[PDB]
Amino acid sequence: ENTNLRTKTLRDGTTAEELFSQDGLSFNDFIILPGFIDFDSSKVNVSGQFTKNILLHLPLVSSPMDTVTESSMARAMALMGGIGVIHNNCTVEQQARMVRSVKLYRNGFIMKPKSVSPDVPVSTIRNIKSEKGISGILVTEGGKYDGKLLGIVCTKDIDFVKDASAPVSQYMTRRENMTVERYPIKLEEAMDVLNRSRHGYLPVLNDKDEVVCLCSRRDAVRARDYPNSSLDRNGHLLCAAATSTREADKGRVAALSEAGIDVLVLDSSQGNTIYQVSFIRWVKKTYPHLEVVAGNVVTQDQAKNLIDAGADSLRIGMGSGLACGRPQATAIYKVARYAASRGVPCVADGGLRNVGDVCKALAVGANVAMLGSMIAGTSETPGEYFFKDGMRAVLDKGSVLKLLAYIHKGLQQSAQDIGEVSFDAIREKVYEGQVLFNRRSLTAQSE
Amino acid sequence: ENTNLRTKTLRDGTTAEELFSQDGLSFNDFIILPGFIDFDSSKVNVSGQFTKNILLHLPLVSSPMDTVTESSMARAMALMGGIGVIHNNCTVEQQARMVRSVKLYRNGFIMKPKSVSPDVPVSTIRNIKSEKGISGILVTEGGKYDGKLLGIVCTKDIDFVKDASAPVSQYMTRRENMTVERYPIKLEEAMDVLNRSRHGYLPVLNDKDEVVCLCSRRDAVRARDYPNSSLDRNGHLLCAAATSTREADKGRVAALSEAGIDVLVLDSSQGNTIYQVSFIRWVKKTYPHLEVVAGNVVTQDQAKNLIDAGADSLRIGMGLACGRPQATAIYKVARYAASRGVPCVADGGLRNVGDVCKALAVGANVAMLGSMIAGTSETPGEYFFKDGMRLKGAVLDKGSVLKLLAYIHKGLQQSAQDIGEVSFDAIREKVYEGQVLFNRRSLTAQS
Amino acid sequence: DAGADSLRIGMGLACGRPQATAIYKVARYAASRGVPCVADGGLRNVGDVCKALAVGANVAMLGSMIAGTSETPGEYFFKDGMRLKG
Amino acid sequence: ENTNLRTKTLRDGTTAEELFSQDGLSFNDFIILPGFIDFDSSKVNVSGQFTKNILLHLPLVSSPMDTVTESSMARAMALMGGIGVIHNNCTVEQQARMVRSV
Amino acid sequence: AVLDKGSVLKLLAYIHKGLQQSAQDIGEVSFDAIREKVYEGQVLFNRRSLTAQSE
Ligand SMILES: Nc1ncnc2c1ncn2[C@@H]1O[C@H](COP(=O)(O)OP(=O)(O)OP(=O)(O)O)[C@@H](O)[C@H]1O
Ligand SMILES: Nc1ncnc2c1ncn2[C@@H]1O[C@H](COP(=O)(O)OP(=O)(O)OP(=O)(O)O)[C@@H](O)[C@H]1O
Ligand SMILES: Nc1nc2c(ncn2[C@@H]2O[C@H](COP(=O)(O)OP(=O)(O)O)[C@@H](O)[C@H]2O)c(=O)[nH]1
Ligand SMILES: Nc1nc2c(ncn2[C@@H]2O[C@H](COP(=O)(O)OP(=O)(O)O)[C@@H](O)[C@H]2O)c(=O)[nH]1
Repeated sequence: ENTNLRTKTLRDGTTAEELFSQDGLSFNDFIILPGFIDFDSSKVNVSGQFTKNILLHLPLVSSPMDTVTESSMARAMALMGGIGVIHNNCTVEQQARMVRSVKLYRNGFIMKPKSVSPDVPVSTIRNIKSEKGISGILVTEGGKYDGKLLGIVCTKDIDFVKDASAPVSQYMTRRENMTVERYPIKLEEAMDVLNRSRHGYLPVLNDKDEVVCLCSRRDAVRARDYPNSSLDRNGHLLCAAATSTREADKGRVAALSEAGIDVLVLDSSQGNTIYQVSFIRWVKKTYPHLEVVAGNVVTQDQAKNLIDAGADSLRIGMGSGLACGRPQATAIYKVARYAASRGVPCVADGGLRNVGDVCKALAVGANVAMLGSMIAGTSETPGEYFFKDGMRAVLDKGSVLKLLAYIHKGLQQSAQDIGEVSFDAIREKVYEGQVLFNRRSLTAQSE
Repeated sequence: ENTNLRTKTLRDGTTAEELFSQDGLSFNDFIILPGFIDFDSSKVNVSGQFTKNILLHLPLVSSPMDTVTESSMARAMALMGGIGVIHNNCTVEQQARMVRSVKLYRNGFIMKPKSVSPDVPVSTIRNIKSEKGISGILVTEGGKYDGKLLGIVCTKDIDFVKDASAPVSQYMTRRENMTVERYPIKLEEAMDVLNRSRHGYLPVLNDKDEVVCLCSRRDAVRARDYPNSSLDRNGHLLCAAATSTREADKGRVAALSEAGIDVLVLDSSQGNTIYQVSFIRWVKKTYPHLEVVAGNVVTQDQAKNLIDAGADSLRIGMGLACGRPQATAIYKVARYAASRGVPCVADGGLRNVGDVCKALAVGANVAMLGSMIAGTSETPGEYFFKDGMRLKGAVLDKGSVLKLLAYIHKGLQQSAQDIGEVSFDAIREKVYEGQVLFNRRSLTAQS
Repeated sequence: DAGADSLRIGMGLACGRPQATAIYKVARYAASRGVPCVADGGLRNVGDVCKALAVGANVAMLGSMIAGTSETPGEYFFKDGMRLKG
Repeated sequence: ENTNLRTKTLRDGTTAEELFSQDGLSFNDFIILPGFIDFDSSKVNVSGQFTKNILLHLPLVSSPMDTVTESSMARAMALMGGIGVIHNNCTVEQQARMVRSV
Repeated sequence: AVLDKGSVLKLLAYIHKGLQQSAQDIGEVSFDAIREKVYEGQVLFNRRSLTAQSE
């Protein structure tokens, strides 16, 4: 099961360079020829580079459209090993709030735990639960998360109360009878003593009995259930956001960075503009820690200009999902190849209708694929559910989590047939002529 | 009181008796005319009699088909105020097991609580919660539901355990440190102490510290979340099972009675048989506490024999060269049955809300949903992605039946409001009295 | 009886009535009490309008026959070789 | 926003000469690849030469068909920056009258 | 017979804005410029397979 049985010498097939050396191709114009299998598909590494410094376990990105990606969608994507791009069809404050909802969902130490005054009614606690999905409210002097811990409120503390106008001080669990930990605590010790606690929450108090931070058992369980979540150096879910390149958007970017985005995705049908070029340089000079994915491109000429400005990644697509544009398969292969030579990953955006098209798009050179329409009916989308004849406009596809798992197994099985245990491996063998294709006549496509 | 405004003296309309005096009709042949409104649609009682002694808050019954009603579906129906009929395309024991799932899911005093011996591994508890969905396992001498109480195992006692082979006694919470109660106590007081303790479970022990029964906080919340659940005299969800009427099926009926069915439903294409007459008589003689829904009938002649044999209820519907248009059959059979104090179940042909409304209006007390429920997640089957679609097998995915049932409830109320009566019981009576009036539609008057 | 000077006839769920019958019945009753009626809905061509007036309606209400005209609210656009309002 | 950012050196694309060097093409057989933008579309000069000595602000001409171009159509076209061709499915005097009307 | 398209004036304005937006994407501020750059190889095209046209 070694190199001798895997390396093609006969090379009966067509290389990508030959395949894309003529008229522009759709994904249905070609097919990938099988290779040599010595491994179960469960072992296939599907990972791709979203940007220079960000590797995604699942090479899947949710589109920045107001019908697809908001907080809930972005959370789901990061949980499964990919990432979401919060859309920019909202006010600056609204988009920043969505980013915080994603960033602050998972964390190890909760730095600004949600706190209330002892006088607030149970109704506001229940509202916090239904809207923000946060239990374990800390009751503190003044309501400021800054300390003076008086008690905590959990679901079993309010579920039986009939007068929602009652102060939480009546029903909360009071500090006198609470298990807490003092300031110099390491996270691993803190989580261990919490699990021993058999409680959901462990406040960390300073010597004045003030709240420095909070530990949540829900975060422990989330790690166990989603071991491949896309996380940053601080244990938060990764979150991208989209903006245009106009001058007014600079304020929007600043608020987005202050809210914790890890990647900035530029919004333009064609991104090869003096405006996008300036914007990238300004983002790089002002927010170096931020990574920029540059506007939509279809030609190496466009890709050169945006890469020169400092773009950490490129979004590929035009006329894919007007006499100006380019067929997606060709556009991906050409741009992704040029960008690879400059060490820049690429995102396939548009034309990805099924699992097979996503496989081809990665094999031909895209590091990660952007899902717009494949995700349209899932329950993490911003829309609302209604019954015309069946649902709960588009069709209800269920939970995006189950769909992402289905795509993941799809990619793994396609990689197994192609004969490589890695999509990094597939992309390299495609450039080398060891992964071969076959253009299909139109008749061959009908059958 | 607005009797002058609501009672029709002009009577511009067709009475149900005139409408059904000609060729057989389906629900699209006629429309219900508007009445008089002086109430919000929220205040409409849609309840109907499933059988002589069973009133359903929601007049909906899930069909006894292997693709519709098993334990989960029957739970969902009962919780929403309807009921479900476990299908009989299974073995006796499998059907009995499903009945038990429904009956013992919601209940006040848990009588044979799932207990364990101290030597059992953490693995089995995870299995208990996974396969059966129960998280209050009691640790007892000999692992017998009636043995000395030694501890409880709940979710947070197992969150963190890496060697699942470990004994459950290592991580349980010892009886030494549990808040419990002594045998002679009342359910009202037991739930009050349970709510005050902030725990999920409260065991009731005898004077030898042997377990007598168990109180679950989940049943308390299920009561709040589903205040209209179809309950029996002991706080369990109502459940119904189907059977055939041949001699072999007497063993099945004995099994279902022991498993706790509240309604026996006879399954037949045509129920006007010597075999069903004898079966009904036998069920009523040997199992007096069982109500019976008699086989599918389409005519009063058939209804007379099954009612005369002792049926508590009738299933209306048939459709070969033998059958009858569904709207006529419901009206005729229900009208005859009503004069003898027997409710009727509209079975089949109920594709939208309007049909359900019309079926209730024309005499049916309760409607049987087969296809409207076919895609919901509480039906048996597995989900798959065929072509950009989530399907169960096939049919399209309709989401949760709970949300659908609420939709139908709101629909029934709204159409009741137009008709001008605060009750479907009123609508049935006013139809028979000629105060609710219809219009036959010409064919060209379709839309 | 409450004081209406005129009535809108038309409805159409499981509740409503065929439009031609409703206009005739309601208009005939209303006429005996000296009240005119407005045929509302289901008037797609001239013949329907004619029939509705003939059967008792004094006046017809045009919804869809007027939908595209330039005096309606909305802006014009060119979708596919067509001028549309939305 | 100068020549360095606009001139293609990589030349990733197909020239018109290559594109039309084979079987005959309809307009749907090809697509124009994008370039480099440093200006609002409001500034785009769409003008074309109708003839050697006639430059049209709008490069649009109405067909000389009896169902398309008479006086009114020809007037509208010239107003918007283009031109109309009065059709010849009429008597000489009738067509001349239409021209005078324009 | 055909459908009423309204005033040719509004249609000519729509085409005018269409051409201006297509020229912007192509990257030239003039159609005289586009035609010359096409002859020079600085405006490039891409033939589309039949499948690529269906999508
Ligand atoms: N650090 C603590 N010390 C003492 N008691 C605590 C502590 N944290 C939580 N409690 C309380 O212990 C009891 C058990 O926890 P809890 O109600 O959270 O279970 P739960 O159903 O999972 O609710 P939640 O959604 O908040 O986790 C509650 O009354 C809670 O207020
Ligand atoms: N009667 C009791 N006395 C003492 N401890 C108890 C009692 N009942 C449960 N506990 C323990 O309280 C702790 C918290 O209970 P827990 O929240 O895990 O119950 P639960 O019903 O499974 O709620 P949930 O699943 O929503 O978190 C656990 O260690 C549990 O073993
Ligand atoms: N007490 C508590 N706080 C949490 C928990 N999880 C997250 N938080 C924090 O609680 C805050 C809730 O959001 P918030 O600041 O009120 O949103 P805003 O009002 O729109 O600015 C955030 O700072 C979260 O980080 C939890 O489980 N318990
Ligand atoms: N510990 C515990 N037992 C429950 C609960 N709800 C129901 N039960 C009981 O647990 C049992 C269900 O499992 P069981 O019938 O023993 O499975 P079987 O061995 O296949 O018959 C029944 O005795 C129920 O009454 C709960 O919440 N906690």
